[PDB]
Amino acid sequence: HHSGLVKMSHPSGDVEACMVQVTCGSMTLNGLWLDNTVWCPRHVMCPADQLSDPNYDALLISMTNHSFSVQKHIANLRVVGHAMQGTLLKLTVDVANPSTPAYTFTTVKPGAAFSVLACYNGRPTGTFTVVMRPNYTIKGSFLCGSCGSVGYTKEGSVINFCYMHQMELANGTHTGSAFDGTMYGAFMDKQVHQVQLTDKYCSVNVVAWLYAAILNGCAWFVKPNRTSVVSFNEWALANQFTEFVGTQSVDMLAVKTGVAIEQLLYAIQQLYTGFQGKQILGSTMLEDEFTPEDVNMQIMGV
Amino acid sequence: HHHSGLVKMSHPSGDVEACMVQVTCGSMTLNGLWLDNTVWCPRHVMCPADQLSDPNYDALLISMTNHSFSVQKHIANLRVVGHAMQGTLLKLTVDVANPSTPAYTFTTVKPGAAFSVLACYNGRPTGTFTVVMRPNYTIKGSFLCGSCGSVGYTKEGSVINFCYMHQMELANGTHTGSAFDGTMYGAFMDKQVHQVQLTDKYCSVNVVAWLYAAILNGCAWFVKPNRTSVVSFNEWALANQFTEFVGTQSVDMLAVKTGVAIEQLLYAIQQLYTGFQGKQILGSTMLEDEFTPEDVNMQIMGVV
Repeated sequence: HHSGLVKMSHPSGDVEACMVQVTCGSMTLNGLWLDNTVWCPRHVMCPADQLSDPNYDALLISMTNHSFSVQKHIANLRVVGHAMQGTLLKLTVDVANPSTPAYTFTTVKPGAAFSVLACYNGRPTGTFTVVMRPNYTIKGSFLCGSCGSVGYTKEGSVINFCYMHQMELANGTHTGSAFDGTMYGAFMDKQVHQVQLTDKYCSVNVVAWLYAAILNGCAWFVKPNRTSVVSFNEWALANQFTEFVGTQSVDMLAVKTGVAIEQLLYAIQQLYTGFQGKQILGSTMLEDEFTPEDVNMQIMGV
Repeated sequence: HHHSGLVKMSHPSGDVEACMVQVTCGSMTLNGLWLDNTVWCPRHVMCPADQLSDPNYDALLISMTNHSFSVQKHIANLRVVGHAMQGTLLKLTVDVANPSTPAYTFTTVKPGAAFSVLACYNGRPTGTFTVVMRPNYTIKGSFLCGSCGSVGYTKEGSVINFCYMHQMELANGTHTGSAFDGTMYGAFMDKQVHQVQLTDKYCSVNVVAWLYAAILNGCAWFVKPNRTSVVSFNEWALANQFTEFVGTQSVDMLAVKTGVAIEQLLYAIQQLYTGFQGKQILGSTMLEDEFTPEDVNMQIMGVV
């Protein structure tokens, strides 16, 4: 009955050690302390007065190092330099973080899972995992004061920082910056209504989920009928799906269950219409929030 | 806010990551929890796979010395200087106090309560997730060979409350484990035999919490003036696979905020149980009982 799939996050300790509070005038949000740098969203510079069409150039010029105050709650640090990269501030502080993990910066693509460490006032408060949606939003849990919370993946013991929280959209979803300063989805870090694109289903994750179903023996939807890749991709452009792209991870799944991608691409075309009275893993709808990697690791332990 | 703002949220695991160690005895190897000068681990680490059903724990313990247990940290070796059994756990004494022990308590959790799990293998933490202790005293986890001794916990202020140490998987794929007083949740036995769990039920108080989250999101089509009292609901619950509803201060805060009374939602549950008749609540077509009142207060209302 129970598949052994849960929404699984990375242990957050390495990232907890890097969170600080950043304060500038009257805004206070979270920042990420790596080596001698503190990253935080540039809208810390902006009075609540004027959070639409903020003039970030003039705000920055307006600033000095004494403007910014960095506290470490979970020491206090002196800012001695400040620059702006896209929608992020790069603050230079006098002490290096002694607990900086090995890390890289990366940009996540639609379909990919990452962990988030939600923080308020520099204090870590919860962790959860999201999938970057095809419209470059995430379905998170963020309240006033959460900006600067960060999202990351792990390769080995290396942390790959991929997200810093910036805002909530009209429909309740969220977006943020990559650490190159760019906002996922081209969204503006200005407090104005903005058009979210239509969401789509993450095909490879649906495929990974059906493989999960088969590994748990629930395989009724498996018919010998097969559908090609480039055709399925034809069908998906009109039916709110994304391109399918195999990966070694998907391939491992095909091989332990001896059910080929293409049987499942066929199954999805049938299942998009309805489960037709049946359940798959206790759901009546397709599930696109589990990756091939999630399923390999949780069910088979790679 | 077509997105609810509700996700499966765990506590930050850093505090607990620094207490995980690997414990080995003969060739069975699993995880333990290092707090000050004590290391807690499941007692079936003492057991050889051959003898893993019908094992003689009182005797295995006798056959051990302090050198029989090797304890190692990765996230050094530790010297065990005493050993003892406490229900289904071992309490080992080591000669170094964990320099990163958090403030902690040992509190057994009740059905409906949520806790965070730090899944670990060979003493290395690999993932974290949250679960609800089900009414049949199982949890719906993700655990594989090697995960035993993985721990579940809550946080209250500075204080971690350790509430679970993982022991086993059941026939239906769910899991159970010990509280740190040594008892097993659900009376299950640390023997490798097929054991059948009792029937599961809906956690009434959590379904209420979740219907308050719906109202807070503007989804209130299911709210009517009609009401069912807690007594009447609890009578109906016994017959319809629901737990007894017990109110708390956390539920009450949701009722104050929304203006919708607990008893209106108990009535709604009686109606919604038989089907949503084509509607959805927060994108679901069935009742959701995995979110607690505390969950909803914190995630939607920023309340602790």
